Amino acid sequence: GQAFRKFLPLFDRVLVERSAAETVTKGGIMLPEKSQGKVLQATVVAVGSGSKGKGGEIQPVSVKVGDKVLLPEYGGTKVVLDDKDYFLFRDGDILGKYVD
Amino acid sequence: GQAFRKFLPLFDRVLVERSAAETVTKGGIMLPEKSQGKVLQATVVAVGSGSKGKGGEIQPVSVKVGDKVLLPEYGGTKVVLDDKDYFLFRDGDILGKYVD
Amino acid sequence: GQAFRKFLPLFDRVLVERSAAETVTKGGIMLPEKSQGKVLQATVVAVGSGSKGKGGEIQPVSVKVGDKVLLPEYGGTKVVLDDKDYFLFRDGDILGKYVD
Amino acid sequence: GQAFRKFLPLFDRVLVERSAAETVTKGGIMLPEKSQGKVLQATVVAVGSGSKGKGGEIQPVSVKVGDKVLLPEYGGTKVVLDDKDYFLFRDGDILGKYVD
Amino acid sequence: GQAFRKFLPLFDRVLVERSAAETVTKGGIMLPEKSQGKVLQATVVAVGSGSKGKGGEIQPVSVKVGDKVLLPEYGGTKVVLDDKDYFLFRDGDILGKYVD
Amino acid sequence: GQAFRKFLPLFDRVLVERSAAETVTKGGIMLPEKSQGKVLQATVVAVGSGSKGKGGEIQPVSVKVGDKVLLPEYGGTKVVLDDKDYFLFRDGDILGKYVD
Amino acid sequence: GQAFRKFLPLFDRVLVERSAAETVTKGGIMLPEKSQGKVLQATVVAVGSGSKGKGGEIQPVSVKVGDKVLLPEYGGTKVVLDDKDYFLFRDGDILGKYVD
Repeated sequence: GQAFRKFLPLFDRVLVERSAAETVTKGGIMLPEKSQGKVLQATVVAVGSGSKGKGGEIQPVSVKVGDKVLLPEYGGTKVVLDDKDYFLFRDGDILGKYVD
Repeated sequence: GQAFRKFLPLFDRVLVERSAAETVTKGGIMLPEKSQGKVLQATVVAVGSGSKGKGGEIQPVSVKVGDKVLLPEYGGTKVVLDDKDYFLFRDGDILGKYVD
Repeated sequence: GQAFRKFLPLFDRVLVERSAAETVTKGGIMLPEKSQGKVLQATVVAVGSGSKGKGGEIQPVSVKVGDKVLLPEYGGTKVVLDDKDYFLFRDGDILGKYVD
Repeated sequence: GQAFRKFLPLFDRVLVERSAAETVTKGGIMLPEKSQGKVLQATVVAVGSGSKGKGGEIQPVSVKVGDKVLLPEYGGTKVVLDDKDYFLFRDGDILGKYVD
Repeated sequence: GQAFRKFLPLFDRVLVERSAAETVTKGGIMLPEKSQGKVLQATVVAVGSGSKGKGGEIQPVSVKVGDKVLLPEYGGTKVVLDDKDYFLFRDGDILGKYVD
Repeated sequence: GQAFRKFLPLFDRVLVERSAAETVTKGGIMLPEKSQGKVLQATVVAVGSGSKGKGGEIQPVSVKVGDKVLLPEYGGTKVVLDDKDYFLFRDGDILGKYVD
Repeated sequence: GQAFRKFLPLFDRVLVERSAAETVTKGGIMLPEKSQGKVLQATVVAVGSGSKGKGGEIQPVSVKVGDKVLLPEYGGTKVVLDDKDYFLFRDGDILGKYVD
């Protein structure tokens, strides 16, 4: 399980950081902070060792550090690292990843 | 798991695009946009790698990209790709496919 | 899994059509349409490939196309095929079949 | 699975017919129809093939046609056969049988 | 499965009879019938064949006919045999037995 | 399964007796009876034979008679033995034991 | 399972002690006691023997005594040891550990 800055998620949990919100539109129209909701696009920055549901060895999570993923609407857990914001999810809560 | 335009669903989720709504009736009578509800007919455009419930290898989803399927009434997840609309479902949520 | 007119249910779902409602009584007394509720007698016209709960091969549904079955009170899903009405159930929701 | 008059329950369901209600007492005192509730004593008249929870073959129900059983208070499903009344239960819902 | 007077519980159910309520106290003070609640002490008079959760043979219930057991507060089912009163429980609902 | 005075818990249930409540403080200040809530410290006095979840033999409970344990806040069952008070818990409900 | 001062958790529960709350800010501004909520950072001081879900031997908890862990928002159980405060959690409730 790849770690992060003095942190390591346990079991299948994955720690991600949300992408920056869109401040302006294509033509230059700029949006208020209270709008635009929450960003569902994130980057995987830490992965846990894996689950223990299957007997024997450990099954690693499908994602890896450095992947761009689409988060679900709800289910994240707020984590504060070096005054910055990160979100801890479960492995199965991730909707999908942007292959590129 | 067949991908899509810079996207790939995780586990058994399938990404589809709903068919266009019926604007006019057979005799030419046109319908207002607020009507007709939501289209339950979709086309499978992305499939995930598969579930992990069974021990060992991966069980692929029953559908494939290019299939015309009937969606359930509720259960989809809204996804935005290149400003266009797509819906992420589970593999078992699909009611059936139009064999042709 | 036996199909139907450009349709095929997925997994253990079975597509049936309900029998016609009774319009008149034995002595000729005829009933209003709003009465008689919904018909619980149906004919199996489409069967899915089967469930995947058991490891290995596929376990087919117990019913076959052409069987007269008794539907449960609730649990069906409305499907429209060639402007006609059909109902999709689960394999285990069927109460029983008329052996004849 | 022993059948009935043009009927056969599916899986572990058992079709029974409730015993006739007690109209009079031992000394001749007669009871109104609206009283006496519902009879919990029934006779097994149809049994299904069996469940499929255990892998491999089919496990038949513990009861057989012709057994006098004690029904639970709630859980039955009303079935109409030749204008007569029968009740479909699950195999595990039967409280016990009168051995004689 | 040891039976009772023309009765036999099915699966892990156990039929017991509650002990007689305490009418008087040690010093002779008598208690009203509406008081004293319900007796949690019973005697096992019928045991079922056993459950079927484990594959293969049948696992018999831990209790036997003639055991003095402590019933749970709620969970019993009322049964009437020869105008007398008995209670049907599950095997796991019994809190314990008085070894003597 | 080590028993108690004419009693034996069934399955994984464990019978304990709560410790005496604290009547006075270190400096001599005494507390009213209605206070101090309920004592979570208990002594294991009876253990059942064990659960049957695992196939084959019986796996005994982790505690033994004579162990000082910390009870959970809620989940106990009141038992009266020789006019004295005991509490029946499940094996997994015990929070921990005081090793000494 | 490593113990603590006359205490040992049973099964997969882990006993931890929360870190001291932040009284002052970096620049010297002090915070009231009623503020600052509850500390989610703790140190593992006791670990149980392990779970019994897997057949055979015992699977030990992933954490060890002396680890700095991040607690979940809710789910702990208050324990009093030598007049000091500790919290009992489950093994899977721990969000992650600070690797260092």
